[PDB]
Amino acid sequence: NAEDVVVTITETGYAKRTKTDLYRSQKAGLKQDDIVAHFFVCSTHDLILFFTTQGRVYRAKAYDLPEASRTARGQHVANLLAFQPEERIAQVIQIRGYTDAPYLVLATRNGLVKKSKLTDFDSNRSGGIVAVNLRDNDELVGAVLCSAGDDLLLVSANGQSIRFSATDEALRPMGRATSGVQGMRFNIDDRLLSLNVVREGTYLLVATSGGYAKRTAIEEYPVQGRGGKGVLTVMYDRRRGRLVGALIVDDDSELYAVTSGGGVIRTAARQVRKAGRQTKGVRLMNLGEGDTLLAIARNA
Ligand SMILES: [Ca+2]
Repeated sequence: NAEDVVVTITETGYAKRTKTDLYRSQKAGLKQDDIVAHFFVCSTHDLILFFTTQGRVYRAKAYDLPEASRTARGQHVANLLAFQPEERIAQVIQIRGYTDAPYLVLATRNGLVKKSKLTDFDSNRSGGIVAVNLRDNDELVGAVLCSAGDDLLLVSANGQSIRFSATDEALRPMGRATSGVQGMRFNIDDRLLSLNVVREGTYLLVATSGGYAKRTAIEEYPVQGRGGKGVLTVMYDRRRGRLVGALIVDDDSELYAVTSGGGVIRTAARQVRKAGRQTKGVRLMNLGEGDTLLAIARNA
């Protein structure tokens, strides 16, 4: 019954598993409908944690996802997990068990953060468990596994960034039902775009709605105290637009740039100009004149 599988969840919200041998076996212009938001290799009997925008976490075994192969869509996650109305996926984390890392750290749209012991989430309660108490106009945006020795990076849509060390002193572990503490401070005009764990030798790739992208080595993000305004990670220009993509990449990463007009461009991280934190980005190759960028996705 226990098999190795590839789990795929589309950006459109459909989930399936595929036996790894069949997946490999099943190896045209790219279509937005086929963009995969979450992809990993695991056991049928591993757990998948679905963190929602409303700050809940629903768990499922990988075998709870339907078998379908590479062409078929699978089941929509909101039906499979019985999400509340309007509830959407914010992040998905696959685990072998609740000791995979010491902590889960969550980050909210309005810049709040919280560390909780991962074992606090080991509950068979159905219908979703609260992972963070949100104010009425907040949403959960990020969730990562980490240890007290890690640094975290928060990036906002307007291009602020803050890096701080997730020590016990900086971020005391809190219960699931509690509210977050301030992670980055910004006004109503800004909102958090991404949360990531700092890893040596990687880059933060940012991209604006106007199609301008760059990647900056992670070592150029300065460590600061939690809760500040942070530092800029883009040279802002009215015409170039706000950020649409905040993500960590390495030299070998492959990405999909989702454009206006229903388009998708294959963009390797090696095509994206390595530059400084506040150096202007470079227009993505194969972006048509007048076309804009909606998102940056990963390619397996
Ligand atoms: Ca294309």
